[PDB]
Amino acid sequence: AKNNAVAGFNALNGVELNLFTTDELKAIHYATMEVLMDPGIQVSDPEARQIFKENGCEVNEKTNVVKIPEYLVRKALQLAPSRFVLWGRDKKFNTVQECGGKVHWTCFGTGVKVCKYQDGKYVTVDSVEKDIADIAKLCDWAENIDYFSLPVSARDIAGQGAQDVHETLTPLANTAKHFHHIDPVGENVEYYRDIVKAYYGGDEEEARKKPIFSMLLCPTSPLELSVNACQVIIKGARFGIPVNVLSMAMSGGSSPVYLAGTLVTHNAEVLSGIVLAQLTVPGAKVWYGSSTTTFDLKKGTAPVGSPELGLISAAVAKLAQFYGLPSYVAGSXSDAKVPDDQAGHEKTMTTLLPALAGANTIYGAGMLELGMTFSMEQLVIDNDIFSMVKKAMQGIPVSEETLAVESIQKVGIGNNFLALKQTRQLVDYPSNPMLLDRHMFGDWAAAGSKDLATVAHEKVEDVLKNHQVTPIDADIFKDMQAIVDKADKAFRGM
Amino acid sequence: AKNNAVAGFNALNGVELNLFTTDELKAIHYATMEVLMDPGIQVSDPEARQIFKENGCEVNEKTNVVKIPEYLVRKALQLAPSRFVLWGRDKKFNTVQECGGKVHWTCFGTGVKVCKYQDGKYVTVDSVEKDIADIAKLCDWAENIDYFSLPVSARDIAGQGAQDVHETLTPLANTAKHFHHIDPVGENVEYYRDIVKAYYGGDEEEARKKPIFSMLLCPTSPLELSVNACQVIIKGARFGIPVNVLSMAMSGGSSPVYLAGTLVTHNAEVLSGIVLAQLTVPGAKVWYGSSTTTFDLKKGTAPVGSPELGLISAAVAKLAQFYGLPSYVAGSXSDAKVPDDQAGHEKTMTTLLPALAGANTIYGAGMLELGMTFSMEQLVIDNDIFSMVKKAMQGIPVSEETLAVESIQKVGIGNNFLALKQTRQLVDYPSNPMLLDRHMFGDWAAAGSKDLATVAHEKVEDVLKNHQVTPIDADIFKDMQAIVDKADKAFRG
Amino acid sequence: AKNNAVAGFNALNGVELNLFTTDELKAIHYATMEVLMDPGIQVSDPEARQIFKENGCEVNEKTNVVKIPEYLVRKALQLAPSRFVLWGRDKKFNTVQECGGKVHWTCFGTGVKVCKYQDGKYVTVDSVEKDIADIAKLCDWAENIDYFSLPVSARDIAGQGAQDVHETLTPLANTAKHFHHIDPVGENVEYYRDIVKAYYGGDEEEARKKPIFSMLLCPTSPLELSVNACQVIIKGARFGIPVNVLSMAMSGGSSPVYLAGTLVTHNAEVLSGIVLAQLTVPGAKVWYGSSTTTFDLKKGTAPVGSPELGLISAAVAKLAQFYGLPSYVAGSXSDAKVPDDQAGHEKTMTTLLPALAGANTIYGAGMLELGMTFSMEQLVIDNDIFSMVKKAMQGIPVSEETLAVESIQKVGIGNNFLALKQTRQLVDYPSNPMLLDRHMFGDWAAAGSKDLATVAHEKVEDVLKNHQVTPIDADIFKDMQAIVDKADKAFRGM
Amino acid sequence: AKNNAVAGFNALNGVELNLFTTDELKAIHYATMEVLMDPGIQVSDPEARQIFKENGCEVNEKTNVVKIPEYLVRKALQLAPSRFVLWGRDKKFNTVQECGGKVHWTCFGTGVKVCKYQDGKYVTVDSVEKDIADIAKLCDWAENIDYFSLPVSARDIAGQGAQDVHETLTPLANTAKHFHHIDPVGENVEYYRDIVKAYYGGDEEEARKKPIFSMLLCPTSPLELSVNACQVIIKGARFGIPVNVLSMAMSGGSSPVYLAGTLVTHNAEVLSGIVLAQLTVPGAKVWYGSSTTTFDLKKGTAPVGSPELGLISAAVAKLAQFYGLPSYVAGSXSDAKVPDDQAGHEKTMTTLLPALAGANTIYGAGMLELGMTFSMEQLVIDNDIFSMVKKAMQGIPVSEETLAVESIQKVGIGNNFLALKQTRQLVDYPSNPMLLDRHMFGDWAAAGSKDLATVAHEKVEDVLKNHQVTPIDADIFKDMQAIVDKADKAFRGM
Ligand code: NA
Ligand code: NA
Ligand code: NA
Ligand code: NA
Repeated sequence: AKNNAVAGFNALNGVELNLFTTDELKAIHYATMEVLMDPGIQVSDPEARQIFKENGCEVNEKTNVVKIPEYLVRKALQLAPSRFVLWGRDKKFNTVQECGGKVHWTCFGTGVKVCKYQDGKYVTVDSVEKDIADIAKLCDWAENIDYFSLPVSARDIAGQGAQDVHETLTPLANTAKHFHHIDPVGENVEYYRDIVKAYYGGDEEEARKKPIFSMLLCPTSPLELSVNACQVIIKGARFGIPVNVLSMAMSGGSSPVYLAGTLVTHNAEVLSGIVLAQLTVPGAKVWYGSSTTTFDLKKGTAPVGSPELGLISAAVAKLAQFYGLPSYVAGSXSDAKVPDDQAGHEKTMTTLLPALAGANTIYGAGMLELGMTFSMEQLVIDNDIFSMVKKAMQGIPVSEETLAVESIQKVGIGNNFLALKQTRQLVDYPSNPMLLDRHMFGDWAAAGSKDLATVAHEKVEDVLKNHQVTPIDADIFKDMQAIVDKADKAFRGM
Repeated sequence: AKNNAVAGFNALNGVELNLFTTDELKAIHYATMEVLMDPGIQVSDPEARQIFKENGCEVNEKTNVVKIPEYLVRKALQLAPSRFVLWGRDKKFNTVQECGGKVHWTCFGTGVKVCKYQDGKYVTVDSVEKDIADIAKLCDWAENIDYFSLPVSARDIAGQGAQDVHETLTPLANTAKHFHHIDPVGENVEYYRDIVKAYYGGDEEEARKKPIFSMLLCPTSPLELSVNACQVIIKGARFGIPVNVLSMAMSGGSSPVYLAGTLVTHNAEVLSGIVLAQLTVPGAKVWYGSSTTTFDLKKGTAPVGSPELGLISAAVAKLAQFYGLPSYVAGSXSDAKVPDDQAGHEKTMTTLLPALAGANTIYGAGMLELGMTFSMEQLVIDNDIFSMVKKAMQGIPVSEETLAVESIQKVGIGNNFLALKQTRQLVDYPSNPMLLDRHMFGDWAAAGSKDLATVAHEKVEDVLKNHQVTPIDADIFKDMQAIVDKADKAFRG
Repeated sequence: AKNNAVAGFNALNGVELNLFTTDELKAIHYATMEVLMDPGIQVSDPEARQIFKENGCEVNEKTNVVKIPEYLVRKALQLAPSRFVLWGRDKKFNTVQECGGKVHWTCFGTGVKVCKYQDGKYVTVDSVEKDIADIAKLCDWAENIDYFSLPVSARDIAGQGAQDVHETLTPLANTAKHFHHIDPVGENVEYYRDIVKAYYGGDEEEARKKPIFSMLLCPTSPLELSVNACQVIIKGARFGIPVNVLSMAMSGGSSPVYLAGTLVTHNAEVLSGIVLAQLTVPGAKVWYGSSTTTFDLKKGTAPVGSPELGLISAAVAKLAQFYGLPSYVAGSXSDAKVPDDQAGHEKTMTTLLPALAGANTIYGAGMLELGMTFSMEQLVIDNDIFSMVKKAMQGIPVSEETLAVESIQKVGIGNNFLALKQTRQLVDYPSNPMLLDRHMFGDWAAAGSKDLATVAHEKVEDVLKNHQVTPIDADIFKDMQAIVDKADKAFRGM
Repeated sequence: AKNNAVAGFNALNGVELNLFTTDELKAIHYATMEVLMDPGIQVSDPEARQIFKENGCEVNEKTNVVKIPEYLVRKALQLAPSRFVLWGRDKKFNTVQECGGKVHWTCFGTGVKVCKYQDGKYVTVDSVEKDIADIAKLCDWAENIDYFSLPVSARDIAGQGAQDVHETLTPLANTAKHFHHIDPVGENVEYYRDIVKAYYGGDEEEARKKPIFSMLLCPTSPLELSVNACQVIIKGARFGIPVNVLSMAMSGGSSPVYLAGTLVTHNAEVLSGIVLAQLTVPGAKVWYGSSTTTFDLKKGTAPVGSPELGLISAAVAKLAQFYGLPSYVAGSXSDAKVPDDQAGHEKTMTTLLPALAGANTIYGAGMLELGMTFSMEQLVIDNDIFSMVKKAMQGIPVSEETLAVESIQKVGIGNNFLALKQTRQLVDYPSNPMLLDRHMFGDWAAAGSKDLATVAHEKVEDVLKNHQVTPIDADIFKDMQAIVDKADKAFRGM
């Protein structure tokens, strides 16, 4: 009869992308342990220095330099959890961050401009808190955007109050998905904590168990931890708020031209932050992240739509998998000023390498202009791209059924599979893009001979006009607004 | 002192892309050997059927179905060369096609329309032998295009002369790079042989030794070998011209919806061709090719800029490496009607996968509109994209030098590497795109706020107006031109 | 949201069992190649010797010793197909034999006695043609019995006609499954070809395309190919009949005591048979088979229900996979004289090793008494055993779905999965034995306190009395039956 | 000359069985860690909750639910010893339990009924303290039974005294092999400690250095730790008594139908016990154990002679080897009510998988009726089966010697190996079962046509009548018997 008994079989599910051998991973590690001991790392916050000192680090109090011994890096790595869950106000949006290759996406964060349509053209203008609400609504709709990362700055609130706290409630209000704050303020973490506690009716345990808010911080390249960064880490750990320690080194600028050497600088900085985190509160939820890229000597810019950004982010994901931590890297980025042929290429180049490598969170969707501008058109374009990427990540599934010899035989020479029952059952198996155009020249011309950007634009308009976002309870929202008012007051009363 | 003695070290040069385990490759293989025996393959050319029969295949002379035993597949694979060199008129354009991961690129082939600027916009018009000449010049300039593949059809010669023979001399004349004929005619292969024989001053040995010409043929899916195809294979092997057996199956159409099954249909078709080739002339140069894709039931078309094409082309390179043969697959393709955001995406999606997998030749550069139109703008864009893919393929080189600890220590905390000597020696190390814009908004606007398409268009212009292509010797050209005329004369008969 | 994107993932489907490293496989091989050149093999059939000589073998005509060079062994292996299909009269019984781990089972063959209940107990008596007809019917029912191998000898025909030809038509008439003749007679192969040709209305092409008959032969240990063995090979290749070159070596008797040495003897013998085949007709369907076992120096018998037999068969399956050929090995065998506790153990020991190893066909089902007797009871029992083995061969399928963390969480602490919808959907997922009793003492005693043996017996009766077999066309049969009568007359004509 | 210089050669000693890739193991791990945090584990004992809380666990005192952070699992796994020795009164019975593949067997534990021969037939009757003594004497004789595990309950002591304490001295007295108590009482652990201390004449150090006693506890599925379990873990750790954290989950009942999901449940449960142990006393000797099985909805029982049981037990060994701990799993089990064809099969099915997988201890020998009954016949039978399993585990040793080409060449074509000197020297190499019958029909019938069951019954009678057990020193036994009396006296006064 047809067999239904197969001895042990070796299989490959998806697509494997390799950049290192264990030997090489260790080489990078040793080099990092070497850097951590000399020069070491400049920890500007005194409270952080005391944490390091207490636990074994040598601390030069006049130069603020800390030398982290390898055993503390080991201890930290054994304390950090291998996974944690990001919650949304809508449980269906909960996103998992786990060591391994489960890839997820989030939008770029955080620009100072927005790419919008004025009088028959796309004009890049300064962003305002209002823009955040709109983008939050769009991302709430975009399926492939697992959670929300502060897209643009509420520049209009600058100097007027606690802008960072405004950048907390606006997002939480305009989307039910998890919120990741790219621009947190160390001294104001208590407000973020209070906002979330307010959402959960004053129940801090609830807030800790179902965190709807997390934050990011960047070590200062090369080899420094600013006062703000140290406080974000320490307060994140103590309040139970997921903290993303993301690097921002620059090859040929703040780190070696070579990528391996750059990863070393990145590794030293990120590990220092994670160590501080675990030393403050053992078991603190943390990300091993990066947006480190290459500096373009010949242009005077730090291109982030280049193959180097893709390779570096992919490498960082491999390093996080090597260390047992969840990763958060830059991807789906571009240096193009408009949603053109360039944006498409770069977005795909910088997203595919990190995705195939297994980055747990790839951020950059919707970004344009080397991380300066945010485009709603590019956001929906990128979202559709991730759908194509997820299909590719399916690789080739090999099984008696997928080989389908009987089908090939039933059809026979010179026929077609259109009528076949198996075929009609797999009607939804192939990739089905939302915006990408797969029509004959005719149908496309008759539709207006529109390009992707314009098609995307029409999509944005529809979403913003007809998408419903799960609103926060009328009363709870007031409790939350109260915290923002309190923050603005404290800010203005100097 | 500084170390200068390290024990055995395991390294990864480049970026490795894996899609199969050996057990899965075998499973696919068995499925194919199963299909080759039942239903088997329908060979239309009687000469080919005789070749197959003479060697052991069962040939039903009424249905024309040929059943190929597995031992013949093995014999064919033991005969086919693992590598061969493609020659251009200019030795500097020589390209190797070898089993493994050495990647190369070639333009698409062959469209019927051309996307060109008209009265303020890009208008897609039908192709002519003149268009071929222009593209050949553009590609002759594009560094990441190793050899030239027939881009568009010389439609203006249809029913007026031997179109295929015109499509042979025009390319050879307009570019010093090797030429790959996508639309050869079985009966006219001798014209081609002579064209080349002429180029080498009437020396056939030199033509065989330094082939500047090669052909492509497609088995008819599912499981068929048309008369034209068998003849291209037979004469190709007999004349010493590399033949590319490239599949054109369609998931949901001529092969199962599942990619694995599709790969089986493909494997059966391509191998049957390769078997014929080796049976004809043991040692004939051949390519394990593919442009197989999926059928969008929902859009009534066959998207070729999809993640599916990329996967298929990637898997075929792996099957090729598994069978010990050079590969030629679709890649750097798109379904967009214009060089927009969509084009850039699909071009990269379909090129990155086959490239990282190690496809020896990825073709599709310059193509748009599901393989209907060719675009010089997209072509130069693609060319720039390939430069970026090549940087990506460099991966992360790990060595004491690249780890650069001493540099990190010398620069120290809070400083920068700008003035570092090592940094200045590596000024050309980073990727440096030709078209892609890496400037800030200021400088970009100050340049007219141009998108990639226009920037590219301007490049096309500059190239077509100034690039110098090494021309064939006047005398020699007459000899070749003669064969074309002779062939056209015959056509009118 | 819930993840739906995973980077390359290494998986293990089923259970893998390993016995050798590539270095050890090669070691066995070199040993084999050395033995084939010295002392070589005694080919008693002059026609086969000729075939060998013509292709390059040194043949000593006065001793019949043929030394086979390694390049011929290589040539044969490259010529032999990696797979082929065994057809039944009922296409639904078709069975694939392919290099790899696709396992299948067939009954034992061929005994000279039958274990059956007489008057209050089991009595083992010599077999008769009628026994074959009943065992064929039984096996037609048993699902895990892919095809049918000549169970016992039609001993009552001895001395009256062509017993081997009777042994062909009876099986084919009593089951619609493919028939594997274990006692073919080199000289009568033409009769078998004709029976099958008759079944297909005189179409030899159809007979070659849909083989319902295949045969087995044994090299003579140590290192000999008898005339009968050579003729079965030569004619099978020439008539398009799948031939099983199966060894019957014996550790301590016809090969070294060590199992490696034994595999070397087995290897030389089996490969010589395969070479002959491919040299006779390139591409001839052949099996790499074995029923080689160890001799019990202490008991003066050849135990076939021992771990040694299980190990040998498993190793042979690995050697077959190593050489790229389908395997046919002894398994599910016992040395017990009755279907008892010993039976169950030995049957399981000797079937599990070869199954996990990946043997393409495991024969031995129904056998007892060291290969002398066939038991219908033990046959239905073995069939049930094969179901449990098929379940075990599933191993642990690891996927997000099978890990079911949500189910565990939804059910929570101190509760059960009985009402969970997922649970009721998998009502047929667990193993469900046909005979093995899983009832509480109460229900068991209430059913008669019957042991597996008698429960098995009751099943036999039921199947024999009610199972329906697809009959052969009355007229086609007549034509086949005629071939038998013809052979019987020629036989008597001495 | 003959070679005696061979470069690096890769070899395989034994039979390797594989079920998981490292990725799959990790996947089972993450799922388990996720479950240890939500829903977490219900620890009923208040002393245990304190132990957890003190070390960083979130403990909900109202629900008694403990959430174990991944860093504590890691810590416990780093503290637990990779190996430890089980002592017997006779140093020769000392059994090592070490992370890896060194397999050992022990009898089942613990039934409520015994399967014996009354008046012409086998009758299943309730057990008594005397039955423990007998079975202990039988297991003392069985060589493949490394140590003794409380086989049946001393029911005749129920309600009239400290049953468990009687179930301690009796075993120790009736066998000189290590004793594993399957049903220890948390509150009476001090009694066991004193009994052992008594054996070593008051030297508590010796008792700790040469443990002749160890115990087992079962987490309550799903996700629960009873007061008794916790006390066993804690006292065991503090007194220096090896503790076996053994799961008893059940697919489709207290855990998901899928095997993977069931493993997760098992993991969460067992690891919680191990964490408790290490936190109580770092370095405490423990086992990663299991007897988790499937539930047959179609039969209303939890079959333990199923392929599922074998798979689960084998998986638990692989997981243990992954975590670096010694394993103790169920195997050599059957659902049959009598020692018949079924018993033999299941026993082998469920012992071979874990054995080939490397379980450090497989318990179940002598058991019948889904874990309800203990059969001395099935015990000696199982013990013999293990001897066959041990031979199978030899796999194929490949060396110039075992390949024995010179031997093959010496004997030559068509000859015999019996007379060969090498063969005579290897007469004890082949498997030599004690009960399994390998005689030709004649000799067997002459011996009575006895099946394995009856043959076993005879060996039982012979052992029980003639086997000698090294007795405990008369004086020492007095002190020991005293503790038991003191325990009983205590039981009565309440
Ligand atoms: Na796959
Ligand atoms: Na590298
Ligand atoms: Na598995
Ligand atoms: Na071995």
